Amino acid sequence: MKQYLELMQKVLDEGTQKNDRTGTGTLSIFGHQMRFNLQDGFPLVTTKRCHLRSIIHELLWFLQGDTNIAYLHENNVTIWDEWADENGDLGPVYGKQWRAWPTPDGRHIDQITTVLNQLKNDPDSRRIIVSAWNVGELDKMALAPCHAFFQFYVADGKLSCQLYQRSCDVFLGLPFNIASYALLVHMMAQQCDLEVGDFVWTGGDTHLYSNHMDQTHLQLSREPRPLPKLIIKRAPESIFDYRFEDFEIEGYDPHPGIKAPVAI
Amino acid sequence: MKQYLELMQKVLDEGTQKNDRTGTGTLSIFGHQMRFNLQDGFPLVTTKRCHLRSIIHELLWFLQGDTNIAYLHENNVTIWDEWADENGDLGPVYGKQWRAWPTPDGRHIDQITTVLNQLKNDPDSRRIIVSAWNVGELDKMALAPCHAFFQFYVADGKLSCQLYQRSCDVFLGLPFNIASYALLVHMMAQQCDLEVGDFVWTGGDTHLYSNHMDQTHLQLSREPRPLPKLIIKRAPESIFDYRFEDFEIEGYDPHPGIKAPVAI
Ligand SMILES: C#CCN(Cc1ccc2[nH]c(N)nc(=O)c2c1)c1ccc(C(=O)N[C@@H](CCC(=O)O)C(=O)O)cc1
Ligand SMILES: C#CCN(Cc1ccc2[nH]c(N)nc(=O)c2c1)c1ccc(C(=O)N[C@@H](CCC(=O)O)C(=O)O)cc1
Ligand SMILES: *c1cc(=O)[nH]c(=O)n1[C@H]1C[C@H](O)[C@@H](COP(=O)(O)O)O1
Ligand SMILES: *c1cc(=O)[nH]c(=O)n1[C@H]1C[C@H](O)[C@@H](COP(=O)(O)O)O1
Repeated sequence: MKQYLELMQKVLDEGTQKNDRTGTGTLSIFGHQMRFNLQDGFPLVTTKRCHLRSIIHELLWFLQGDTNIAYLHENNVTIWDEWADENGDLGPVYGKQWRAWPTPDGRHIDQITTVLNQLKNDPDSRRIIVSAWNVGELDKMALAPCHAFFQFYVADGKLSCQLYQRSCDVFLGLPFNIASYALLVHMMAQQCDLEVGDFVWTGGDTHLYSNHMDQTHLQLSREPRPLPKLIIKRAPESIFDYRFEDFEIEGYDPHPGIKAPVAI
Repeated sequence: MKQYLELMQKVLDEGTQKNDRTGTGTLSIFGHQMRFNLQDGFPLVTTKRCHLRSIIHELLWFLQGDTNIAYLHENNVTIWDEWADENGDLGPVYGKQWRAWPTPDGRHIDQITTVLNQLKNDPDSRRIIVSAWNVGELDKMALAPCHAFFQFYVADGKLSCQLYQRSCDVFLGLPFNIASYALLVHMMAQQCDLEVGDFVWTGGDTHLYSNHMDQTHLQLSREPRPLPKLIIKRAPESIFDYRFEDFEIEGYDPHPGIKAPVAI
């Protein structure tokens, strides 16, 4: 896509060589913002072939409050294996924080149904937020949240969402992170009888790993194809009731897929 | 200031009419980003005289880990008066969360000490964050954090910071928060012997209150002047020890005044 490709060029043009914990080394920039009107089409990259199967399963799983990868395995999704323990646990990552953020006085807050009650009763608050950034449990998480915090907005009967990504693997992670939040926005908008608006991505440390420059120049030598279209074949009684098969992607004709190694 | 004036017009040009919680009405935009190179001058707005004693005390107030307006009144800062209770309390707002995030198991996490430690021992970290968005104690706050989450980044011996602002009063709050965060950056740079970098500002609900229309018009018609220079008279033995008297600004000759009411 237009936006992602210009971001990729920005990191190359303006990036600085930094060392990272994985020991790989990146080219990185700090702070970037991009916007996608979900009315133009579903933001799934076309310059490389993506797999919706795994984006959809990881999203169903977070909505479930699940943080053990077995579900992921039942479905042939291995994106998280590298970080699970012997039991398949990741610790209290995304799904846990989303659905049961632990308070100091022994409560758990379900952030997802709270955002849904606001959308329904005061679509105008300035506090329609879900955070995965639980400071108190960061130490128990297999990896700290990359997509850390997000806020919903309703203006002309359209639902928008701005995500704050503290850490971004531009090559492997981003295409996946954008496809995922876009699916979410469609999910919520369908629950609320609203139209989809814009998806705003905002980044912290936005980088390209060292072992990814070749794949980066190869991708960049390509012209984006028209954006795919998302179709939902049902309106479930709740956002927690969606099924993998309720979704169809129409008109996706991507350029060939490009392989790159994930960093540690 | 230029980026600052430019956002004021964007709001007038594209803002959506919203019914506010305060019941005041607003012109709003969702998702905005601006960047200030700290090497170019201290970002205090010049299109209106800004009063720095209150910017200074509020921040020293936050780093002390205080939620009582007592300290502030002793320094004549009246800013948080309409929100505190009868004991002068705000609940577990900013200062509290920076300094003593309460885990679910009794303990406290000192996010400013964790940050200083990181800047010193692991400057390449993609996790140098301070979050005031403790979902677990929102209920207990006089008002939910506006300036909600921030991240530090070290690149060529320079120190950058990105703030995520979920709600912004463009006329009244914006200039304040901008100076506040430009100020911490210099304090951390000094205490870490780093160069100042960029201060990146990202907001969510970015708005103009209906009763700030005259003040805005007035403002938009004045010419930005050159940015002051920030001077730190002494080098405290810790970020916990700065003081009103430690900071001097030179080169500031702002335009006269503008008085506007605050939204309750
Ligand atoms: C983000 C995210 C969710 N997740 C989690 C996840 C966990 C840790 C991370 N660590 C690093 N260094 N980069 C990440 O993007 C990353 C992503 C993913 C994990 C792996 C792949 C990956 O290997 N994928 C594809 C290639 C296609 C692509 O790069 O989309 C593959 O099938 O090889 C994608 C997403
Ligand atoms: C953000 C923030 C911190 N705070 C907190 C704060 C809390 C609630 C809010 N409520 C609303 N509706 N808008 C805000 O900007 C706002 C700001 C501030 C509060 C008041 C002023 C203010 O009235 N300023 C005047 C004169 C103040 C003076 O005498 O110095 C001015 O034009 O500066 C500034 C900052
Ligand atoms: C995290 C997972 C995901 O959702 N998206 C991301 O891009 N990643 C990336 C960013 C970075 O390369 C890494 C995490 O490492 P760190 O916590 O920043 O050290 O995975
Ligand atoms: C919050 C305080 C701050 O430091 N910055 C500000 O800009 N404000 C503002 C924004 C908004 O108008 C109001 C808070 O209201 P809400 O919680 O967003 O409804 O004060």
